[PDB]
Amino acid sequence: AEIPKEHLRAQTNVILLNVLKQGDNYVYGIIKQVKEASNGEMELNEATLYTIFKRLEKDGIISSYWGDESQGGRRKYYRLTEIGHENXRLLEESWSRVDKIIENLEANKKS
Amino acid sequence: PKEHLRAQTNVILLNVLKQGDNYVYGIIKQVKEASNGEMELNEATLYTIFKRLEKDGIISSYWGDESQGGRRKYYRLTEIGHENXRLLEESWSRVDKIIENLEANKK
Repeated sequence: AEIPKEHLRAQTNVILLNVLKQGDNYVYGIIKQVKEASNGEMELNEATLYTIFKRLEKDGIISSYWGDESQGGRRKYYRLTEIGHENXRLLEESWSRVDKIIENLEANKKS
Repeated sequence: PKEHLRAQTNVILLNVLKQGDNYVYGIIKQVKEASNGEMELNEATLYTIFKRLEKDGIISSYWGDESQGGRRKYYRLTEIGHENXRLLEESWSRVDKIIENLEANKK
């Protein structure tokens, strides 16, 4: 009927960590880049991001800082911590094993 | 993260039932065999998860043949379940596409 929240949550978390793995980033840019990378199909919800980033920041996975004010407004940047980088590696390793397990489930059914 | 563990377990379980109807120990056995012994799912945990999935219409259950003595509860992926699996594939495929384009556009 619908995508379970645990998958939605995991998908958004995977997207965000890949974005911040590429570089420090801010909410407007993250939303725009993901929108562009999804050919318009994924417009992340701004309130949700502010929500996730405060959690991720309390768990030490990201840190934040203000950009320069030369142009009037300032961006709030987010940075992947060394903890966050280890977390990205753990996700990559574990999903990779899960994909192989599923591949092996099909192969073992061929029997 | 728990949501990833949770999602990972969920997709494994749905894939097992996509391969065929199965019972809790048979699923555990198959996952252990498919992971070279590395993933040994907890029998009480699955039992819990399957009761949730069943109340939510994603799987249904029925009793197996008792010719070898005891009673085994089998589970089947419902039509809702097959559609949920199709939605997971679609949405994760988009995530994979997004990530590939994020690197490609960076260059």
